[PDB]
Parts: sequence; C-alpha cells; structure tokens
Amino acid sequence: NSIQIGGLFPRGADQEYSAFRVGMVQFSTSEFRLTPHIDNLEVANSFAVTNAFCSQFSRGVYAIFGFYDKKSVNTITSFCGTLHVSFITPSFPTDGTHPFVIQMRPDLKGALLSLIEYYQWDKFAYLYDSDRGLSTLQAVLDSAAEKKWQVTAINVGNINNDKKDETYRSLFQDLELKKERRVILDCERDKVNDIVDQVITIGKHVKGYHYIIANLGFTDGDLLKIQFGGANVSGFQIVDYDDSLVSKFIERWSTLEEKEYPGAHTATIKYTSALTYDAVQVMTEAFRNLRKQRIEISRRGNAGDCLANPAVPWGQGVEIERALKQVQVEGLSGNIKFDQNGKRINYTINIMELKTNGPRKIGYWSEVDKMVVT
Amino acid sequence: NSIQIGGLFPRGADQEYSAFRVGMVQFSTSEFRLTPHIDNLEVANSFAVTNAFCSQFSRGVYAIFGFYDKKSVNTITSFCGTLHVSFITPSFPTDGTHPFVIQMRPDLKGALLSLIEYYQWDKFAYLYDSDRGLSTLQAVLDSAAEKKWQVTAINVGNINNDKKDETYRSLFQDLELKKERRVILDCERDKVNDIVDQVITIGKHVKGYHYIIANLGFTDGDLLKIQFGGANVSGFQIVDYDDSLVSKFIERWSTLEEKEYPGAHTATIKYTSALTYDAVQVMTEAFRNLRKQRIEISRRGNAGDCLANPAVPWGQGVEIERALKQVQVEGLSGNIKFDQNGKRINYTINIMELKTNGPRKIGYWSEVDKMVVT
Amino acid sequence: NSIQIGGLFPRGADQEYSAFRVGMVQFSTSEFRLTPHIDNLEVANSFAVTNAFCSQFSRGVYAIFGFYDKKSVNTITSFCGTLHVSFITPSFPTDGTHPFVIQMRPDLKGALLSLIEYYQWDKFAYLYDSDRGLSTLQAVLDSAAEKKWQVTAINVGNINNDKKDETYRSLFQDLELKKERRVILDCERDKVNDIVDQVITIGKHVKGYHYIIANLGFTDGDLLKIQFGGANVSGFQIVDYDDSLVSKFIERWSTLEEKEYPGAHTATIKYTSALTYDAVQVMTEAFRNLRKQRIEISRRGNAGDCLANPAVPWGQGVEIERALKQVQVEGLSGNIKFDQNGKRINYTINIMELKTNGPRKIGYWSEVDKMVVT
Amino acid sequence: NSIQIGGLFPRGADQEYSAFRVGMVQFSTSEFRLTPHIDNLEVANSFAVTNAFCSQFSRGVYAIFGFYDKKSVNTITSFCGTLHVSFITPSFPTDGTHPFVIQMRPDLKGALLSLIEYYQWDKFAYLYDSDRGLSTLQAVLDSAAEKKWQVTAINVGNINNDKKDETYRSLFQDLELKKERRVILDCERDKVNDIVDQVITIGKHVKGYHYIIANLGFTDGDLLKIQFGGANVSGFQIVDYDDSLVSKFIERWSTLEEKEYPGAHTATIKYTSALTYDAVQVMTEAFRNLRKQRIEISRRGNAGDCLANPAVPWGQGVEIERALKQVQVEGLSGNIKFDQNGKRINYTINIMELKTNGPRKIGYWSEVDKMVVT
Ligand SMILES: *[C@@H]1O[C@H](CO)[C@@H](O[C@@H]2O[C@H](CO)[C@@H](O[C@@H]3O[C@H](CO)[C@@H](O)[C@H](O)[C@@H]3O)[C@H](O)[C@H]2NC(C)=O)[C@H](O)[C@H]1NC(C)=O
Ligand SMILES: *[C@@H]1O[C@H](CO)[C@@H](O[C@@H]2O[C@H](CO)[C@@H](O[C@@H]3O[C@H](CO)[C@@H](O)[C@H](O)[C@@H]3O)[C@H](O)[C@H]2NC(C)=O)[C@H](O)[C@H]1NC(C)=O
Ligand SMILES: *[C@@H]1O[C@H](CO)[C@@H](O[C@@H]2O[C@H](CO)[C@@H](O)[C@H](O)[C@H]2NC(C)=O)[C@H](O)[C@H]1NC(C)=O
Ligand SMILES: *[C@@H]1O[C@H](CO)[C@@H](O[C@@H]2O[C@H](CO)[C@@H](O)[C@H](O)[C@H]2NC(C)=O)[C@H](O)[C@H]1NC(C)=O
Ligand SMILES: *[C@@H]1O[C@H](CO)[C@@H](O)[C@H](O)[C@H]1NC(C)=O
Repeated sequence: NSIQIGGLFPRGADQEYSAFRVGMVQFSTSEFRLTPHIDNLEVANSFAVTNAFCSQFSRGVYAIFGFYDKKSVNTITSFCGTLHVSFITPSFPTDGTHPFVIQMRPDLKGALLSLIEYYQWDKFAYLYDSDRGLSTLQAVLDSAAEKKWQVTAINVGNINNDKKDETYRSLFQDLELKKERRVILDCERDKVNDIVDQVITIGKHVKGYHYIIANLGFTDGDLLKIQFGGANVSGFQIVDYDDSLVSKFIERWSTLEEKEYPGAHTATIKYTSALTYDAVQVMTEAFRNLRKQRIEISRRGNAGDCLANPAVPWGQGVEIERALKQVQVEGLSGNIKFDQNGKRINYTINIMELKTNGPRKIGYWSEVDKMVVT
Repeated sequence: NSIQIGGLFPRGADQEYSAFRVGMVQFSTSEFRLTPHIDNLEVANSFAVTNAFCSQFSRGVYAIFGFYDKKSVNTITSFCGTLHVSFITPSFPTDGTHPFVIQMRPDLKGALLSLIEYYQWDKFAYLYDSDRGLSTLQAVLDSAAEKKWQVTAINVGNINNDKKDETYRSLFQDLELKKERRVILDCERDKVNDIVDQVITIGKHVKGYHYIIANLGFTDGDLLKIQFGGANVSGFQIVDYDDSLVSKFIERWSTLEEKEYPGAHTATIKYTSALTYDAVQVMTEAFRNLRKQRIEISRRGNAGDCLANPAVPWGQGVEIERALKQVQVEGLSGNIKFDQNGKRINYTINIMELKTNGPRKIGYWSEVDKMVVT
Repeated sequence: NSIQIGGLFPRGADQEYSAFRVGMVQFSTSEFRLTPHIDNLEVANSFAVTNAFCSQFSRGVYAIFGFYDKKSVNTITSFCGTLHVSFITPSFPTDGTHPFVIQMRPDLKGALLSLIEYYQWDKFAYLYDSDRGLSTLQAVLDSAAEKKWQVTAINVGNINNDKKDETYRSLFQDLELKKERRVILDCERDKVNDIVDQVITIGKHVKGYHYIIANLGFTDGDLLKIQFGGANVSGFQIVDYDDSLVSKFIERWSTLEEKEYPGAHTATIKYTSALTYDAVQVMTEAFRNLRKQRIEISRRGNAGDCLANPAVPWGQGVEIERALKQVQVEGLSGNIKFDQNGKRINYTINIMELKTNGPRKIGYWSEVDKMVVT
Repeated sequence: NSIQIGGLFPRGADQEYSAFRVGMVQFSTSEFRLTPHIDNLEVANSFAVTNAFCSQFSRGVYAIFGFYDKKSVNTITSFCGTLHVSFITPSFPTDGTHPFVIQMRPDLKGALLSLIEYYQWDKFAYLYDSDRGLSTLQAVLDSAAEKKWQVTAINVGNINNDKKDETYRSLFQDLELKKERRVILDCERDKVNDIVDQVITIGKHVKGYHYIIANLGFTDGDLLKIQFGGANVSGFQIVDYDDSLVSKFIERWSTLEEKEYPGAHTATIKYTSALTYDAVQVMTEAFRNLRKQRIEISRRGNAGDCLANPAVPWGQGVEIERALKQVQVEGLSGNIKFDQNGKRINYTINIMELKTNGPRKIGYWSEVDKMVVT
C-alpha cells in the first residue's frame, strides 16, 4: 500500500522542498511510502494554481500540500470546499474559517498585542505589507480603539523600491518630528532585510527606537547588523533551538550537502521548512490512523475533472479531513493540534529580544495563558 | 454582423440585467447584433466563476461582462491576462494594474480626501466593510499619517444579520465616549441603510453630527428617513439627473413594465446599472469601430478548453483591448475615456449635500482639478 | 335558557369581537347560556347607531354592548335612559352622569394630574385630538389655573393624510421656538404612532425631552422605536401582564390563530378588548345573580317599537341596571366595581416608564390614594 | 303652491315662535302658502328630537326648521345628510361641513380675535360653557400659541346655582391671583346674567376690569346692571336698530300685543328671532325661485318612514339645497349669502361699547375687511 499526493511549490523555493524530502525519507514507513507528484509554479498566478489543482485532481489524489498567496487563497479554499479535498499549507492563515484546509502556521495577533501591552506601548507606527493578509492590521486597529492608542498605519508594498528611497527619508523625518520611535514591521523577510538596510544606511536606530518584527523568522534574517546598535529590537520565534528534537534534526540537517539538498548545509532554518517537516509528520500520522481504523479511502477510479458540473464530492475526503483535525503531535514548531475548522491550537511562541551578545529568549506566549516572562 | 459575448451576473442583480437588456435593445442596430450568453451565479464562489469563465470561453466569445468581489477578483484578472480575453465590469477597481480588464467605476479615494480637506477634519471615524476591499482605508490612513489626523477605523462586515441591532448601538455609544461627531461610511447600500436606521433609532442624526457616504450611490439609498434630522450629510454622485441624457433615459426607463424589466418603474437608478448601460454602449462602439476598420475578426470553434497546457491565447484579443480602451464617449456616468491600464480618466464626481428640501449638487471633483465649490 | 343580547361594533374592530367570543366561551355556561346579535356599522354615524339600537330593542334584548364616539354618545345615552336598556361599553366615559350606562373604561384625568405634579412641570404642551372628548383638556386647564402653569394646547385631529409630515414638523418647530421639551399626548394608538414616527424623523426623542402617552394603551403602541433614544417616556397601563389571570389568559390567547380569531396570536392585547372580555364576565355575573334571586325577567310579549309614543319603559330593565352596578369581580383591568352612576371605582392604574431595557413599572395610582412610587 | 314644512322648538321658546309667525305673515305670498307642523320639545334629548324628525318625515315634509344644542346636533346632521332633507337653524354652527344644513347664525371667532388684537391684549381670561361647542375655545388657544398670549381658560357650565356663591367667589379670587383685569365670557344669556350679578356682588365691576360678551346679543341682558362703573365693557351686535328695515319691523313688533304674540311688545329682539324672520324670508324666496324655474317637486305622505333599511333619499331634495345655498336677500341680519357648505359669507357685524350713557356702535367687522373705526 502507498498513498499518492500532490505538492505545490513556488519557483525559487529550494529549502522547503529539501525539508519536505528529508521528512519524507525520515518518516517513511515501510508499511506504506508516499508518492508525491510535485508542481513548481508562481503561486500568485491563480490560473497556474488552478491548472495544477485540476491536474492533481485528475491524477486521483486524496490530499494536497503546497503554499498559497494572497492572490491564490480564495480559489484554493473554494475548490477544496466544493470538491471536499484536503489542502495542507504552512502559509498565512485565512481571513476566516475555511473548511478542508490545514493551517500549520499559528496566528500572531495574540502574542503581538500581548507583547505590546507588556512593553506599555501607546503610540507607534505599523509598517505593513499586503502579503500575509490584513487581519493583524484590523486587529491592532480594534485594540487601539479599545486602549486608545495613537497608532499610525503605513503601507510599503505599493511603493516602488526605486522611488522608495526619498519617501523613506520623508516619512522618517515625519516620525522624528512626531517622535514616532516605536515601530512594527509586518512585512516579508526580504522586505525586512531591505528596511534594516535602509535604516543602517540612515543610522536612525539610536537608543529609544524599539523595533518589533511581526513574523516568526526572527533569527532567520540578518540581525548581527543591529546587534550592537543599542536599538531595542524584538521578535518572535516558533522553532526552539533548545529542545532535543530540533537539535538532532539540525544536526542531521547541517550535516547534509548543498548539492542534492540546497539550503541545508547551515544551522539557521526557516520556520516554513520546519512547518513542512511537521506537515509531513502529521500527514503520515493521519494516513497511519486511516489505515489502522480499517478505513480504506482508496478511490477505485480517477477523481475525474475539476470543472465538471455538477461538483463530484466524496465522503472519504470528509473522513480524511476529520482524521487530520483529530491529531496531537510534536514537531520542530512545538505542539501540534487543530480545532474543528483546521487552525492550529495549543502552541507556544518564544519571544526574543536582541542584545549585544545576541538574541535571548525573554519569555514565551501561549493561548491558555498570556505572555510569560522567564 | 452578429457578435457573441458573455455575462457573469450574480444571483440577486435584477436592476443590472434590466439595464443590460435596455442597452442591448437601444444601442443595437442593423450593422450587427450582440448575442449575450448570460449566467446568474454566486460571484464569491471562485469555483463557479472559473467554471462560467471556462464555459463562456469554450463557446468562442469575444469578450465578457460581469462582476466580482474581493474573493473572486484575482481569478478573473489572471484568467483574462493569460487568455488575452477582455473583461468589462462596473465592480470596484483593481488595486493595481491589470491587462484585459476594463473598469467602469471611477476611483473614489481622491474625491474623498479632497472633500475631507474641504471640511477641514482632523479627528473622525471610518466604518469600513471588509467584504468590499480596503484600498480606500489604506489611502486615508496614509494621508492621515501625512497630515496628523485621528482616524478611528472600525469594521462592520463580520456583523451577522441575526443580532446586528445592539452591536451598532454599543458601537455608537463607544464613539460618543470618544467624542466622535464626524463619521465616514465606506459600505454598500444595504449596510449604510441599516446603519442609518440604527442611527435614527439611537437618535444620532440631529444637528452637531456629520456623515459621509463613501459611495457613488448617494441618492440610491432611502436618504429621506434622515433628510429632516438636522445633521450635516455629504456624499458623492456619478449620475447627474439634471442632464439631458439621463432625463431622456429616465423617460423610457420609468415606463418599462417593472414586471417585465424588474427594478425599472421609477426615476432612481443604481450606479451599477448605469455603468452596465454605459458598458454595453462602449462595447458596441468598440466593435463598431473595429468592424469599420477593415479588420478580420473571425473566430471559429477553435478555442475548446480553458485549462489547455500549455495555455495559448489568440492574438486577435489584443486588438479588442486596444479598441476598448480607445473609446471617448458620453453616457449616464458622464464622460468616459480609458487609460492604458483600463482605469477611467477625465471623469467628474458630483459632490452633493443633503438639505431639508432635498439633495443638491454643491460641487464637482475631478482628477486633474481638485474639489470645486459653487 | 338562552338570554338574548345585542352587540355594536365598528368596522375595523376585530380584536375586540375576538375577545368578546373568547369571553362568551370562557364563561359560557354557569347555569344558562347567552346569545348575542351583532351589528357592525360606522359608529360615528348616529343614523346607523339609531337603526341598530332600534332593531335590537325590537328583538327583545335584555342588554347591549358596544362602542360610541363623541358624536354618537348622546343618542345612546338618551335612548337607554328613556327605554331603560343598559349599555355596557369600553368607550370614553361620559362628560357627566347618565343612567342605564355601564362605562367600563376608568377615568384618566386624576392619574394624569398626579403624574404631572410628580414630575413637577410648570410649562409644557398638550396635543389633543377631537376624537374622544376634551374633558381631559378642560380638567388640565382648570388645574393649571389653580396651579399657575403654562400649557400650550394643540389640536392634531383636523388634518388629512396628505400634509401630515409638514403639519407635525411645523408644529414641533413652533414648539422648539418656545423651548418646550415636555409634552402630553391625549391621542390614540394611530395618532401617537404617527407622531412618534415624525418626531423620530426630526430627532426629538433624544435626551432632553419628555413625553407622556395619555392613554391606557402604553405597551399596545410601538415604543421599540424610541426605547433607545434617551428621552423620558411615561405612560399608563390598566392590564398588568405580570399577573396571574393575565398570564393564563395570554397563554390561552397567543395560542390561537388569526384566521378564526383575528388579532389573537400575539402576546399583547389592547385595553379595549380586555375590557370587552371583562364586560362579558360582568354581564354573566349579573344575570347569574338575578337567576339566583329568582327573578323572571321574561317579557310578557314583544318589546314593541323603538319610537312608540308615549314611550313606555319596561320596569324590569331598572333591576338589570342594578345587577350591573352591584357586581364586584377581579379581571384583566383589575378590581372591577361600579358606582351608582355606572362609572368605575376602587381601580388601579399602573404607571410605566420606558427604560432602555424595556417598559418597567414605577408605581400605581388609585382614586383614594394619589400617585404612589416604587 | 301649498307646501308643508316642519318646525322644532324648545319647551319655553316664545319670541322665536312669535317671530316665526310674524314672518310667515309678512311673507305670505298670495301665490303659495307654507303650512307648518310645529313640535315643542326638550331639544337637549336626542330621543325626542329623532322622534319629531321621524314624525315630520312621515307626513311628507320638504324642509324643517328648528334649533339644537351640543347634545342634539350630530343627530340632526346625520339624519339630514342621510335622508337628503334640509334643516334650517339659527343655533350655533357646526364644526365642519355638514350638508343639508342651513346655518343662519354667523360665526364669531373672526371678529372676536380681531377685537382682541384691536385692544392690544396679551394676557387675559376666558370663561366658557359646554353648551354651544368648544370651537371658539380651540381657535382662541390656537391664535394664542400663534400670537404668544397668556390665556386662562375656565368652564363655568358644570356648576349648579346654589353652589355658585362660594364657587364663583373662589373662582374670582383665584382670577385675581394673576390680577386679572381682562376676561371674556363665551356663555349663554342666563349664564352671563348670573355672572355679572355675582360680579357686581363682589364689586369687581370697577374701572380697570374689562369684560367682553362673546355673543351677538349685546343688548338683551342687564346692560345697565353693570353699566354704571366706567368699567370697559364691549360686545357684538348682528342687528342694527337704526336701519330703516329694522325700524319698520320693530314699529309693528312693539305695537303687536303680547297675548297672541308673546315676547313682542318691546323694542329689542333676541337675535334668534331676527334669524328666524330671515329664515322664513329666505325659505319663501327659495320656494319661489323653484316655482319660477318650472320644477315639480311633488311630495306627500308617501315617502315612508325614517328607519327604513336601506334608507333611500329622493332626488328632488338635493335641488332644494341648491335652492337655499344659492339665494340672497337683505333682512334684519343684513346681507345673506351662503356657501356650498351652508354657512354665511358676507355678513357685516357691528361692534358696541358700553358707557355710563349707554351702548354705542364702535365700528363693524366683516369677512374680507377686519375691524373698522368710525
Ligand atoms: C528598551 O529596552 C529596555 C530594556 O531594559 C527597557 O528598559 C526599561 O524598560 C521599561 C519598560 O520596558 C521602561 O519603563 C516604564 O518606565 C516608565 C518610567 O520611565 C513608567 O512610567 C512605565 O509605566 C514603565 O514602567 C524603562 O524606562 C526602561 N529603562 C529602565 C532604566 O528601566 C526600555 O523601556 C525599552 N524601551 C526603550 C525606548 O528604551
Ligand atoms: C455643518 O455645515 C455647516 C455649514 O455652515 C458648518 O458650519 C460651519 O461652521 C464652522 C464653525 O466652526 C465654520 O468654520 C469656520 O470658519 C470661520 C471663518 O473662517 C473660522 O473663524 C472658524 O474657526 C471655522 O474655521 C465653517 O466655515 C462652517 N461651514 C462653512 C461651509 O463655512 C458646521 O460646522 C457643519 N457641522 C459639522 C458637525 O461639521
Ligand atoms: C427626564 O427624566 C430625568 C430623570 O428622571 C429628569 O431629571 C430630573 O429632572 C429634575 C428637574 O425636574 C432634576 O432636578 C433632577 O436632578 C433630574 N434627575 C433626577 C434623577 O431626578 C428630567 O428632568 C426629565 N425631563 C427631561 C426633559 O429630561
Ligand atoms: C379701557 O378703555 C380705555 C378707553 O376707553 C382704554 O384706554 C386708553 O387706551 C390706550 C390705548 O392702548 C391705552 O394705552 C391707555 O392706557 C388707555 N387709558 C386708560 C386710562 O386705560 C383702556 O386701554 C381700556 N382698557 C382698560 C383695561 O381699561
Ligand atoms: C474630457 O471629456 C470632455 C467631453 O468629451 C472633452 O470635451 C474634454 O476635452 C476632455 N478632456 C481632455 C483633457 O481631453
């Protein structure tokens, strides 16, 4: 017995595929090994996404894995809900419940607002980018209306990097004359690097400037640049380099080669690859459970076409979904347990503060409890 | 001749289809005819939208008319840009550049900001509905940062229709706490109607307050239940009922046998229906210019499917776009001229106020010239 | 042993006839049965009233139930007092003392004056209607002269359904001129509803005002519109929904259907229909008491003619009157007991306020004890 | 040329019947005669009024003359407007439009308010009775709210005679609370006489106190009982004993004995009798106009009864209305012209002021022209 799945990846994501492959070989059960059919593409292009989805569907697949973007999420969820097909993804959670989706990335509004309240903040600048949804923006606006914060929201994605050098100085002079020292960067890792580059270029990271990063990849980017800048820099992390699971994994990982396993001859891993590992873990766990419950959801014939009207659902997929969301596992990202919808719950996020010696875990946040300090 | 096209109407757009039929019968002639294949659907279901698009593309149409929403726009844009088939629509404009799309609804951010500057506001509230987009919210936030305002933003989209009575009351109570007299509603017609009902109920339409309907359909809502409260009320209009063309159209529209043409026996008309009328007009003019240019625009049953891998378009489509964006004509919305990206230009927006003796066009706004008073 | 009676109802009073039947079946048989002959008619047309009265007196009835108006009351009073035929009615009591008339409606003047003294008013407005008499107006004017008040009286009855909005708006504007915030409506359900709609339209139900509905139908009106405006709204009630008999009756009453029992599938009930039910109870009790006293009230022959000269009144009629003015029971309206003139006594009027949570009683008013607080 | 009519008179009306006979004489056209069937009754008893009406309608009458009060007017209006039967009366007009009713008495609100203004009044009192309608009271309160008056209204018709000494005493003492020196008396003849008697008893008839008689007969009561005292006293006069016609009539009125013509040997005549005279005159004139228009209105004791179901009128009746509301003569009351409703149009009232010498005509009030000076 062997289950066939479909994988969707962007054009330029080597480390995530490396993690997927190493997880496949590690967790490979001689009882049943998985056969993934891979499709690389431009995740933003919804046409290519739909073409790939239809191709995987015509191949008779029970579950799909891959990333989605802001311009490719609604079609994904709609297809999954209409065909009752399972889509696993470490990408940003959806702006609301969406059945038949497995979110391996935890929310961030909670821990972020907790950190804010903890540092006793009342005024700051939220520099955001429309890449992972705008739920955090709406969340902070609501919490500002609640606690009466004088927050200033500013988008940066529409600004061309070419012309985004003079407007930068303009807005920074505005912040200086307004004394907007506190900032929150809800942007992508690459954009975060670009912005810290511009900052080091202007040197506006003097004492008082308390920078916060609204992402889980704190140690992923470059922080040795602002290490000794005397600037309050904070962030979150989801993978703990302290536990033994992560330690043995990173051993076996950095002990690899960048020839057949790109982006794997180092230590600093990206939370995306860790969530891919955990997703392979949960997938094999759910398939083992389905095989042990005496349930054979194996389709006799091909699932057929996607655009074929009317919709052609099937209950074995509903059982698959109920199986994925009936799981409780450990991985590089900590504890893993989903609710009835598909989100991830019972998790912990390690808060980190940048210092001269380097980053230090200054506490942890969870859902049952608020932010904790150690 | 006889040229066929498609229509992607929602389930609940009757006035729009009525105006579509009206334009079809009026602008029609013997030079050729327009054959629309219509589809009434759930416009948020990206799966259904994709099915309808692929269908109308298999039939070999030359263009498409219809609608979309935040949960269906990227699919349409990518499909049209990959297949080079055009797509006309009165729905909200795309937050960016997108080819093979003709957007009939002009932008609103500019006129809104000009009006706010005219009234010289510094601290106010903004009630938005996530279900329609947030570009305007982001624009106003940027302008506030650049102008030191106090914008209290609030989402009213997640509010179901089962208990949306105490929610608004608590909301406006909280606003009264913050001493919020000035408000801006960026919502559809039904939502603004409900909000106004609750305002009246809590008696918040009296002198001292202000309201601004961030929509081109000012006189389309039941603006009479508040015309006598005593509160400032401003808004925007795109159809000028004091023009010759609008009156000559109403002469035939108010006598249309509503049973036959739903939502027709009246003198009011939603701006979506007017933009649909203008859309029929512009596509007719474009195909007429094209047929009168000595170009072979013959297309046979050689399209087939939409998921063709590789996906090859037909190069004649690019011509239609070049001809659909080279139209400079007048209609219910006023002047109509498009740019290279499909957005509208050289347009006018009548800034209206509400007085006890009815609304009155206090001024006009444009993109080349800022707000103008009279 | 079926006892014949008559009934006079307007054209539009169906809830009242429904309650009449409910009562006829509740007290159906103690030692006998009843038999009503109904007549619907324009009650303000004294000609039809006279025709009905004469037709019923010809059928040899022992009593009569029905309504009247300001312009159909002297006819009833005279005919009854000359022919010795009782007349039970919930309509407005007479502007004086008249025999052979049982007025089931209590007087509202005393409680209204006590309430006005309680709120300590000195200058206010009184909106009256030429519908049920001006006795209240005369009483309040006299008490004003005796207490140095400033009453602004306005008639709102002699206006058609063609300029209502203009009339009410101009009226309340004239009020605003005098800075009048305290108002008293002596109108009925329809008029108060219209006035409330209009005052909401102009926004005068907000904090800083005070209204008093001078009718026992406080809850019977639609107050849900102004429950949240923030303005005082006082009123009177005669049926305590929080009682035992009222609760059992409303349980038995809301279960019925609007097909056989119009206006009998709700939780509320107008004081007119409640008084109708109580009147059925009164008539039953009186005739049963007569049967207990062993009185053969049978006619020796036919009643005769309604206009016979010399008009001869059958003596037994007098005794009937006594049995109607001697009974004391407990019903919806409360302690039902009459005096030697037909009026009501030992009654209780529950004063009510409209708080945001809903109409919550504050006290009660009696004839021996003035307004009580609670 | 022999017409039978009906007359309704109170039990105690002498001057009115005397004038009726004198008029039937002075207009006994040799062409045709008017045979009256007279009925003396208690006009405050709707039963007797209706019985008499039916008796006269049975004997085949074409027109009916008589009086009524606030307790018998709606009966008359309904019976007439239903059976299409004319009813002439000098009694108080009807508040509204009631067809088939000739109202020879002019209204009084106009001249009354015009006088109030001509004397520059701002605050005063108004003692009325409930026996002739509250129209004047309502008009006064309306024009007060419109002209910012401080008016103290009182009802003095609900009190007996023995309890007047104390009641009137306390009433006047309270009236002096606001130091009232200007009062209006909209009462009957006996009422005003008792009022002025109690006044002189209390001694408040001295200068400073201004009284007004709100009626047309400011010559009949004790014009001299309170004359001496220099106290401002005013009044109205519909008749003018100086005119030639009135003098030629009074010359015979006085000479005429009292036995066969009770209440006749005098020089002053209660306005009711003058209007009775004018009524006979106009009825003769109308029947003459009809007999001249070559019209047959043959009617007799065949029309049937009053309570017939369904009450059917007869066409030839309506014409008589057009024959009474479309005539014009010059009698005691002056120019007589009616409208489509039945009331007068172009009457000329005279004003009178009392001095130690006697009454003196001040000016005259009309409908088109307001008060006038001589
Ligand atoms: C940057 O990081 C340093 C790390 O220690 C922060 O230092 C201490 O942090 C607290 C809170 O994070 C600061 O204080 C608060 O103190 C003010 C009084 O100044 C009080 O009103 C507030 O209620 C709150 O308790 C404190 O000033 C700061 N420094 C010291 C010497 O304790 C620092 O706050 C972080 N932010 C910046 C802008 O440096
Ligand atoms: C509703 O609209 C009326 C329009 O009359 C607004 O009255 C407006 O009143 C304000 C008062 O602050 C005026 O502002 C002023 O101009 C004078 C003279 O330059 C200046 O000295 C003041 O400091 C203030 O800036 C405003 O001009 C006037 N409207 C217009 C069109 O001129 C009323 O405020 C509006 N209601 C609300 C709630 O906004
Ligand atoms: C409305 O109701 C409030 C609360 O009952 C009234 O406020 C009272 O008004 C009197 C004046 O008559 C004040 O002395 C009191 O302090 C007020 N509060 C209380 C708790 O008694 C108010 O007057 C009423 N009328 C209006 C127009 O608001
Ligand atoms: C009573 O009548 C007299 C004259 O007949 C009125 O008198 C003068 O009238 C002018 C007109 O406004 C007033 O300004 C004077 O005050 C009047 N003089 C006096 C001595 O009163 C008078 O106004 C009338 N009213 C009263 C109450 O006497
Ligand atoms: C805008 O449109 C109007 C109407 O067609 C036209 O007259 C005007 O020239 C246009 N503006 C420009 C800049 O072309």
